[PDB]
Amino acid sequence: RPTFYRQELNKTIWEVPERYQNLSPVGSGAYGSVCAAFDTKTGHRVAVKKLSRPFQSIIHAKRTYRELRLLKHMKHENVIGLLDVFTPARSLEEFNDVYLVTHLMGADLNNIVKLTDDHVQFLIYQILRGLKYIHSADIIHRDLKPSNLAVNEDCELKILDFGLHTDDEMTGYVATRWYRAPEIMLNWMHYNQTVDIWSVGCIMAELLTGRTLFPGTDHIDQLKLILRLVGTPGAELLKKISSESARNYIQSLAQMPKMNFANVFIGANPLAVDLLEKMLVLDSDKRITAAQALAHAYFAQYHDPDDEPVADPYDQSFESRDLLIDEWKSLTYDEVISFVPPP
Ligand SMILES: N#CCC(=O)N1CCC(Cc2ccccc2)CC1
Ligand SMILES: [Cl-]
Ligand SMILES: [Cl-]
Ligand SMILES: [Cl-]
Ligand SMILES: [Cl-]
Ligand SMILES: [Cl-]
Repeated sequence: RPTFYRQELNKTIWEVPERYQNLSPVGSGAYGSVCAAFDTKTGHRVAVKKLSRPFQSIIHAKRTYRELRLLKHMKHENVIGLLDVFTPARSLEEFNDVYLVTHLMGADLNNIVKLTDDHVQFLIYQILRGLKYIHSADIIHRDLKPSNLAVNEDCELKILDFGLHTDDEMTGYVATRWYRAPEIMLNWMHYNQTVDIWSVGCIMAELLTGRTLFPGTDHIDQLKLILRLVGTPGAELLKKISSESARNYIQSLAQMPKMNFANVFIGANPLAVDLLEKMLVLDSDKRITAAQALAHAYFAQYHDPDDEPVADPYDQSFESRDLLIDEWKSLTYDEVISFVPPP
């Protein structure tokens, strides 16, 4: 057990191992209770997150367990990883607080982009390499957007802030909805991992143009912008929409054909236009997969099929389990004390 020390940072007690020095808050509350520190063991600048109210409800205790399980699994260059997890508690009986540690990441895709074709090739390659890994473990991100992509001075990228979202959060003229696949925005059907590829298309279009692709003022305005570009649905997709009311609403709209993407993305690399056509497909069954997109000619400069790794299998059977607060808290304690740090 390391030696812990205490200090108060912006109205908050922090009790952390001596290896972590120079704790200074970051985000102005945007990231939660998150400090920058220097890690004397590894020499890395790190981010330390102190969870708020981790066991306050069944919902909150399960969410804490879910976050720790996902962060302990993800071991990939293009995905957030866990450098450490700790508690000052010496037993289950006195366990209350959880702290998570990762690489300090001060800039997101907006900070760098709010870009040449080469920059777009490399940034989208890295998102797709990370997603091939995530999808191979049957994990769905569900919230890819520029603020959830960390980028450094060498244009190296990591995916963070996995979907673990409020009705009010998704209402009106908001970036929280602009990157969402239509089938999840309007609850058309059971969604799967293809929702993430729609988001990658939206991000790639905005890196090429400098403009949000579907900046809707509300859910309905946003669906009109999407159908103007990709076309109204055919009979085959309408059959897959499980809500009769959602089906009836779509059939009230005047039919529109798919637009010519070379006349929308004027001057772009033809290979970029072709890849956008394969991502931004309304029927999720017909979208290009991450593994297929890595092999597209647009990424010929970067693609190496011997350096695009898959994940170990990920058991999420807990998601269907009904437990008490103290059962979720005990499972979380076991995962803190069993953590093994990376080499
Ligand atoms: N500067 C700044 C921001 C910053 O460094 N990042 C964004 C906030 C997350 C918070 C976090 C910490 C540990 C485990 C999961 C998530 C990570 C780091
Ligand atoms: Cl220490
Ligand atoms: Cl990381
Ligand atoms: Cl504690
Ligand atoms: Cl964003
Ligand atoms: Cl597992």
